[PDB]
Amino acid sequence: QRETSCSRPNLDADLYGYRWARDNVGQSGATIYRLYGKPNAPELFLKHGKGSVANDVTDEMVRLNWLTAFMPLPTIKHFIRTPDDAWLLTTAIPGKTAFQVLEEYPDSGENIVDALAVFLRRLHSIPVCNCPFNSDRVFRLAQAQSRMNNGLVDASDFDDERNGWPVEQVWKEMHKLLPFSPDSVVTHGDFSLDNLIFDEGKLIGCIDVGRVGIADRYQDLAILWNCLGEFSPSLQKRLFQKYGIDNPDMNKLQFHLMLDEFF
Ligand SMILES: NC[C@H]1O[C@H](O[C@H]2[C@H](O)[C@@H](O[C@H]3O[C@H](CO)[C@@H](O)[C@H](N)[C@H]3O)[C@H](N)C[C@@H]2N)[C@H](O)[C@@H](O)[C@@H]1O
Ligand SMILES: Cc1ccc(-c2nn(C(C)(C)C)c3ncnc(N)c23)cc1
Ligand code: NA
Repeated sequence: QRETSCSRPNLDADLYGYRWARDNVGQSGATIYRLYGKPNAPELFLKHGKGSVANDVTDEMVRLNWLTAFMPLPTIKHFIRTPDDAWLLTTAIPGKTAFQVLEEYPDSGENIVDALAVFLRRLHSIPVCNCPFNSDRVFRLAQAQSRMNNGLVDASDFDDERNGWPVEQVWKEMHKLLPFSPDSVVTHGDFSLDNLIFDEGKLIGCIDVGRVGIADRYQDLAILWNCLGEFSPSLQKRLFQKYGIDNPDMNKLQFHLMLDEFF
C-alpha cells in the first residue's frame, strides 16, 4: 500500500529573549552557549558541533535521552541534526560543579567525596540489561587508536607521570597492563569533578554524558580518583572506602588513566 494522499505538517522561538554567553571557552569539542537572563524562564545550555564533533553531540543527545529514565540529568528541549551540524539545547542543572564547591569549601571535602561515591554506586547499580550502549575497553581502545592515528591526541595534557612521553609510548605501555578481569556496569565515561553538579549543599545531577555505556567500573573510579589527586591523597582513598572497595586495583586504575590520555 502507498496511500499517496498529499498531507503536510523550530529552534528560533525557543530562544526568544535570552542573553547569550559563550562558556567553557578554552576547552575542546562543541561550542557551548549559556542562555540566561530571560525573565520567567529557566537557564539553558546550547551545544553546537560541526563535522566530526556533530557525531559527539549526537552521541550525547541519545545518552541523555536514555539515561534520564534512571538518573538526574539535563532535559532535552530541542535537538537538530543536519549533514554537517548538530545542535543540542538542554535545561541547565542549577548550581556549581564538584570542583567549584571543593575550592569554595575546602572543609567540605569529605562530605563531597562521600556524596560522589554514593552517586556513583547508584549509577553503577542500573542493571546492564537496560543499557543499549557499549563503552567497553575494546571499543574505547579502538577509538583511542583512531584518535592517535588521526593526530588528535593532546600530548601536552598527559598526567604528570607521563609528562613528555610520546603518544606512541603511552599506547605501547598501556597494552602491557592487559588483560584483566571482565567487569561490566553502566558507566558515565567522564566522571570528573567538572561533570557533577552541587546545589544548596546537595549533589543534584551529572552532565556531559556522551560517553555513557557499559564498561568497567574503574572507567569512572579512575577518572574521579585522578581529579581528587589535585587536592589530597586522603580524599582519593576515601573515594574507594565509601564506594566499598577494600583494595583498589592499581592495574585497572592505571589502565583507565592511561586510556583517558587519548581523549
Ligand atoms: N581533551 C579533552 C578532555 O580534556 C580533559 O580530560 C583530560 C584530563 O583533564 C587530563 O588530566 C589533567 O586534568 C585533571 C583534571 O581534569 C587533573 O586531575 C590531572 N592531574 C591533569 O593531568 C588527563 N591527563 C587527560 C584527559 N583527556 C577533560 O576532563 C575532558 O572532559 C576532555 O574531554
Ligand atoms: C560553572 C558551570 C556550571 C555548569 C555547566 C554546565 N555545562 N553544561 C554542558 C557543558 C553539559 C552543556 C551543563 N549542562 C547542564 N547544566 C549545567 N549546569 C551545565 C558548566 C559550567
Ligand atoms: Na532524569
